[PDB]
Amino acid sequence: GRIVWDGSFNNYTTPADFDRWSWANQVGTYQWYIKGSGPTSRYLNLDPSYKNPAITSELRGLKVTIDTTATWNSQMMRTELIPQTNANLGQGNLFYHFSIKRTNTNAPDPTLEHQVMFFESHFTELKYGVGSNPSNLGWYAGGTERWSTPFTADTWFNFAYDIDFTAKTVGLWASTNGNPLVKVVQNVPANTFTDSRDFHVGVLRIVNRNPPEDWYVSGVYIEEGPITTQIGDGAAA
Repeated sequence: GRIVWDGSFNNYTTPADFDRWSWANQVGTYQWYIKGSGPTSRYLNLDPSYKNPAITSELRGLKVTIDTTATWNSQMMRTELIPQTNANLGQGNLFYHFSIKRTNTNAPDPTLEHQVMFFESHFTELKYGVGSNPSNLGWYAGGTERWSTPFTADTWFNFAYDIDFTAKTVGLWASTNGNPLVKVVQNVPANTFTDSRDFHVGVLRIVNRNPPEDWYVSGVYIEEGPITTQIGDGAAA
């Protein structure tokens, strides 16, 4: 359905593009303040190879990097953007889309806990490096893992959070690469409150140390229903 907020990176061509935003000048589509003291290019980079190639409407993807200097409100490793919008991202039934992957370079550490693509309250999020299968990418809702999959290098993992803000439930749509989203977890109860500036597009890791981690993110947006299941122009399916 209609796109409520568009996290396309098409207008974000270099790291400095994220620096245009400030609390006094809330331009563009992303808030950029949850970060270390380093230059933005230490944490956020943009490139055509950083996207899910099946997402044909996008020129590039985002490499999110955490290192030992990525420290904002604590020693935890954090590199996170937040949607910038005047819209209500927390009423009705909305679908929070994104695609994520890792490579073999600066591979996330499966021995350490990560929270990724999370709301402030963690009512839904992805984690890595935790639980029974720490090398799995798990999706959580209401504090409980509902789904997980081996976090295979170079595989593009497509997701949508199917959030019913009225009934206060969240389900999960998922697929890989160019395949269309299928609903893999039916909606489960959670405290779905969002203030519409508290969804964290990025990565938190609790334990701080070298070496760095790269996560890749593309095709980020939030739409009304009915869900768009097709990835890109559908050609890679």
